[PDB]
Amino acid sequence: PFTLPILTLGELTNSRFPLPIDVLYTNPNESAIVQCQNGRCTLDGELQGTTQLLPTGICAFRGKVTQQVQDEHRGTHWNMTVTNLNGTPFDPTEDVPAPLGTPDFSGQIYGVISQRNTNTGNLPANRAHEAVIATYSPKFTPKLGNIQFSTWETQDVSSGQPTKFTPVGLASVDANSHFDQWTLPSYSGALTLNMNLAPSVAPVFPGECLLFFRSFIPLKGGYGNPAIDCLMPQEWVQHLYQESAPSLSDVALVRYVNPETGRTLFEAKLHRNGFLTVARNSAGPVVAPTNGYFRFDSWVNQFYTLAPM
Amino acid sequence: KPFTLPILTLGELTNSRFPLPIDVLYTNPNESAIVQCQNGRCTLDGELQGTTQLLPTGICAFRGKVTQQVQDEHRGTHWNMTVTNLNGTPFDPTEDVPAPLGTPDFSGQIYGVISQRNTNTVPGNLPANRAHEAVIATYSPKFTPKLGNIQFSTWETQDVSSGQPTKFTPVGLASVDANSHFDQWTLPSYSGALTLNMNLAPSVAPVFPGECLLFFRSFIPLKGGYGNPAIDCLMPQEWVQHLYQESAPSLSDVALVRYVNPETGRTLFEAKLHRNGFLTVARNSAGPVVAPTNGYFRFDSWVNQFYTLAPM
Ligand SMILES: C[C@H](CCC(=O)NCCS(=O)(=O)O)[C@H]1CC[C@H]2[C@@H]3[C@H](O)C[C@@H]4C[C@H](O)CC[C@]4(C)[C@H]3CC[C@]12C
Ligand SMILES: C[C@H](CCC(=O)NCCS(=O)(=O)O)[C@H]1CC[C@H]2[C@@H]3[C@H](O)C[C@@H]4C[C@H](O)CC[C@]4(C)[C@H]3CC[C@]12C
Repeated sequence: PFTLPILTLGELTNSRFPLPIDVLYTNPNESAIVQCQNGRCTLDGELQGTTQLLPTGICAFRGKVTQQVQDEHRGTHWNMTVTNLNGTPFDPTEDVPAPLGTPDFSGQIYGVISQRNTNTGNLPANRAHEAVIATYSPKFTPKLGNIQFSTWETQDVSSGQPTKFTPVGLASVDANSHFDQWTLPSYSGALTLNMNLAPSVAPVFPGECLLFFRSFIPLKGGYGNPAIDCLMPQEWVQHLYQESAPSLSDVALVRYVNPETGRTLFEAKLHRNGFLTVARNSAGPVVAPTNGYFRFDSWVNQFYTLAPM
Repeated sequence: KPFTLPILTLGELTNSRFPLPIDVLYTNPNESAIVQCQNGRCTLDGELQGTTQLLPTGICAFRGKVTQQVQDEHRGTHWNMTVTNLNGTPFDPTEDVPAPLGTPDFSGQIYGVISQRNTNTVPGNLPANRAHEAVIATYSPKFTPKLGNIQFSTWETQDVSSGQPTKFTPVGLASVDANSHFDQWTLPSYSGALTLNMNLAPSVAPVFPGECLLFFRSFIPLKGGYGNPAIDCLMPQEWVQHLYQESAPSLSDVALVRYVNPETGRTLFEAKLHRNGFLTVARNSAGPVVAPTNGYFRFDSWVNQFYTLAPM
């Protein structure tokens, strides 16, 4: 039978960046097409886009620095090949948009590049430094098997050594930072066409809007309070993958219940492609008690009318 | 409610004691230290223990507020931080826990990023932000998370703000040299040097001749220096999360599990999954387990403590 995990909002993590879920969120007057590639899983357990199971793999990279690269842009820049997260070489011919875990939004992603040398008191040398990956840059070509990152450090990155990127937040969200959580990177480089994408999601029913699991993302500096909205938390991805339960219809009716009072706070539609919609006519957070969680009710047809929240 | 494990390969598992993928299974029979880690602790019927919590983002993380810069005879720039619970609520030191859930459970110089987003906004009515590399020495007398405050240090000498919401994102270790005090089995003194740790998850050990603990091992990054340090957890975070969800009653003290190659259909070895949440194997060898990448543990039966494991 179909189930959802029993996890409160404070027990869920974002599927699009390594962050706890802070709040549920709606934005009906959203202009952009929602087509994120991480946190994408059908209700019958099929992963899509760049989605993989590891919380540690979201917006992470594994590979090897090849060389420093000279550029007209400020900073120190480095090219690294990218493998799959499990160390195997990335096959650019696989039907995926990019290596699984690749960031799915435009921005200056801030984190830590770390290296542990292959050569060896028979111990290998190590180094780690703050770094930024500009996913909108023409040098961001993960589908081709390589990317560029930049550092404040000017010299202390080694060529030919195993390299890991741990994401932490964003470098900036100012006017020149290109942050847009709904603009996909061009995974094959500048002016290229993405392929093998998880489909876009939209509410079709009148008065319905997408319901998001929202996390606020740290900044290296500057002003802003940026957020990342995912369609389903990573634990739901992991759960749906394990269960692979037959979808008895295209829409699951779920209720967001308060365990203290037993009362249903609101109901939503959980769609077969892995997203939620609610009947709500306003934008902003959902101010719900901390212990609330979604409970599966039943399968319904597409023409079911949600009670307004 | 029957007991189950998730079907996940090692490349689909993450460490429960530091935010890292599982790299290899691992034994160290000649281990002399007492094994009593506090993260990644869960009974087979789903009771979280120690400082264990469910969020992979909460492991070795902190939330709170920098109170002030402080002095220290050691070089660097030093900051005092109050710590709350990870969800932002104030930590209640009377709660029957060793420390705020997610607190690191080992001695070392934990390397990460401290980030801040100010409470006050600036009329486009947006708050200011900063982030810097930081190190938390869990062995320091100033590491008192059970008392609701800790100390971290930065290379950065100035750009850390007092009284503002502060987050610590762990990345790895600063050093594992001789003066770095790295020992994954030595607990922090959660309340300081004159106080006993309380509400601990119990120590684990094989109670059977020829058996040793089996760990899920992750290699942990280093800011610099030499070494190949690793963190061994008793069960991956996904097992903690699964056991908690299922809450299946334990029908004996030992669940027999087999590690299975789903391609060759073969059992590579068997292990005891103990009620307190750890594995043992009959292995005289130390070091990694060479097992195919598609393998995973399968629950086979409830047995007792006298079951003799097939040697691996
Ligand atoms: C190379 C990157 C932009 C590339 C680019 O093509 N920009 C223009 C966009 S477009 O091609 O016109 O689409 C820039 C964007 C943000 C930059 C970083 C951030 O500004 C933060 C850092 C600032 C320091 O002065 C230098 C290092 C530091 C870490 C920078 C390195 C270079 C980065 C990573
Ligand atoms: C204050 C910390 C040790 C506290 C301490 O009690 N040490 C002695 C051991 S005990 O008191 O006997 O337990 C030390 C340990 C490691 C140090 C850090 C690391 O060495 C890395 C950094 C090195 C830079 O030169 C300064 C900043 C930098 C980030 C250091 C700041 C101070 C730290 C964090």
